[PDB]
Amino acid sequence: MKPSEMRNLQATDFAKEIDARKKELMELRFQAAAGQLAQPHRVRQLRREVAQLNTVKAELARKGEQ
RNA sequence: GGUCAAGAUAGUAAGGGUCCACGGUGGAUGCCCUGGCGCUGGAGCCGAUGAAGGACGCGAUUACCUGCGAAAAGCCCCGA
Ligand SMILES: [Mg+2]
Ligand SMILES: [Mg+2]
Ligand SMILES: [Mg+2]
Ligand SMILES: [Mg+2]
Repeated sequence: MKPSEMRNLQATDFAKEIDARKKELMELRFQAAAGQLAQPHRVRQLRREVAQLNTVKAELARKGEQ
């Protein structure tokens, strides 16, 4: 989830959540390219999550150096 | 009436012409606005914190355009 769930965790946990998300996105690319990709949306959704992650760990890393 | 004779005149149009009817072509005309034009008034700088302008990308499907920039038709908080 966008706000809550992210900030509560460590910047070393972010790297992990990122990585796993990357991997799922690639799985979905293989599937899609082979067909069918029953749930397209998930792709975009995962994308968003990645963004959120990198936003948070950015924000936080600069708020802990405020 | 019939034969002959002398004389005169008609219709048929292969194609054309004038007019009428009915179409085709074509895009004038009328109506319209999603686009412009001028005037007045406002507002007036951007850039090494990387500009103006681009290239290549980002889409479930994406060639063009728009928006964006590997956090890629978008991510965070605030306000409506
Ligand atoms: Mg004829
Ligand atoms: Mg383009
Ligand atoms: Mg990056
Ligand atoms: Mg909001």
